[PDB]
Amino acid sequence: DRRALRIGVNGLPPSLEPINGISNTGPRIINQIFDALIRRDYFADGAKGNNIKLVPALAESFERIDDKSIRFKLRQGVKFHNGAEMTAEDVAFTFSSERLWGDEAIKTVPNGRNFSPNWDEPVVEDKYTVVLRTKTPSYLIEKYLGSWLGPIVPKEYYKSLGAVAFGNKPIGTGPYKFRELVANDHVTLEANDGYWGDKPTASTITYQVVAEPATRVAGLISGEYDIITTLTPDDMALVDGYSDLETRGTLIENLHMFTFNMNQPIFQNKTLRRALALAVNRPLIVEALWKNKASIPNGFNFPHYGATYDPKRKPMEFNLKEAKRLVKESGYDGTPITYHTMGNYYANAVPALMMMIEMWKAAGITVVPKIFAPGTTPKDSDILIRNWSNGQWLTDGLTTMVSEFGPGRGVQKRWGWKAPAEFNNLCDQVAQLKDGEERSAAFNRLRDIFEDEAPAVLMYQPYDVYAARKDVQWSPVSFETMEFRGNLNFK
Ligand SMILES: O=P(O)(O[C@@H]1[C@@H](O)[C@H](O)[C@@H](CO)O[C@H]1O)O[C@@H]1[C@@H](O)[C@H](O)[C@@H](CO)O[C@@H]1O
Ligand code: NA
Ligand code: NA
Repeated sequence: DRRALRIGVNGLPPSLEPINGISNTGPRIINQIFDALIRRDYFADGAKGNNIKLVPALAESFERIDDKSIRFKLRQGVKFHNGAEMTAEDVAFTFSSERLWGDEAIKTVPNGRNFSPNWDEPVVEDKYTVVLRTKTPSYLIEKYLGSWLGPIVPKEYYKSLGAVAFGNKPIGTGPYKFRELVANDHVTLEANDGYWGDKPTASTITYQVVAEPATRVAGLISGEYDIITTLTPDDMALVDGYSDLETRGTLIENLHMFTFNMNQPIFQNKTLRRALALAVNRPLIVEALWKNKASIPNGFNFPHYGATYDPKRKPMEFNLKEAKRLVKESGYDGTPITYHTMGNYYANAVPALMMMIEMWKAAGITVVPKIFAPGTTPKDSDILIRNWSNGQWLTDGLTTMVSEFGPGRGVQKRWGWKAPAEFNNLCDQVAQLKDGEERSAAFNRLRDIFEDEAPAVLMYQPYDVYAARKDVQWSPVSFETMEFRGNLNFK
């Protein structure tokens, strides 16, 4: 009797294992299959889906012991989708050296250590009591455990499969259970009638890949999808022209960017990276494609960071003439530089690129698009410029300047950014320092090096736009996920 929900999506994640699926496409699926110890109550106090309040979820109760540990008292009688009782053994395994942050774990869960704080091994005190802690002071543990790092996995089942096989047949405690997946096509979930919280309101949820937004909007209009993702503010005119459809959007805690393969000779030094950055007139892109709804950050700095947000920081300058000078100095010889984009996987990716191509022409640089189809992974050696995004997944400046751009992490190790020694020393400091002036001072210097080095160019915080049938009552949240608990009803 419950209605079946059909969501037209931009893509599917590479895995449904909670960490390996961290992407713009994963959380919207992963958040239904799993629960964390702590959950973000996005709509608390009438908030329009952007409240940061963290509430009990698989942890019935929790108390901070000191500056580096929290005791969690677990909800009793919670079952995983395979009938198994969720216990402290499962929570300890989820945040253990074996599964997440140990040397052997990061070979199969590659960002398990990169994204984690300085964990120490969890302590199981009893069946429903577990202490989670860091070796060094950290007032961010609650924030990590309520983020996309937090989903609790079943110990026996996950171990008997391994992270990647688990990622294709996930088992969690969440309100929807995995039914099936067809690679690069769809994922279907079904109501978990054993759920401990709000009873699921959809019989099934199907995430159907419709890579082209043009076809996705047409599918919504023709009655094929109840909700569609990854639209732009300019899609309002077509969608809202229909009385039974509407767009629903919000500013999300994500950053659209372009970055470089710094192993490539032309981008080994900061000179052309900075030239590409200074040639971009971001207010003009935000006015032309985002209806002035996207936000331009003032450095690698967001109000979401709270105590480590710097409101007085000046934004990076649009400086066409200086970009011209930097191009000439760099030795650039007019060779075409490619910019790889998987179509409009990122909302406004292709129109923003075309506007930046004209801005780059004005600076004396030839950039050409290299639009690749879904399921056609280009090799790193073929990449010069590429687009990317970073979810700003903690209310703290550590994510993602440190979690992505820090020492030993992907931008330096895979994409070859030669960060100054000073940057890597300060990344290590902000992880071990408690909230304060020294931590803020270190983030100020890290942001100055980041702006000077330009390993990536921050475009804007997107205004994420969805569209839906007016009979589907659901509000977007300020993050790259979809929340349906207490937020999905039909009629
Ligand atoms: O959707 P994305 O912008 O990037 C995804 C990537 O995560 C995924 O593995 C890949 C193949 O499926 O497709 C995209 O490049 O996700 C980023 C993620 O890469 C990053 O780790 C995270 C935190 O910075 O932010 C996401 O927004
Ligand atoms: Na060249
Ligand atoms: Na949402």
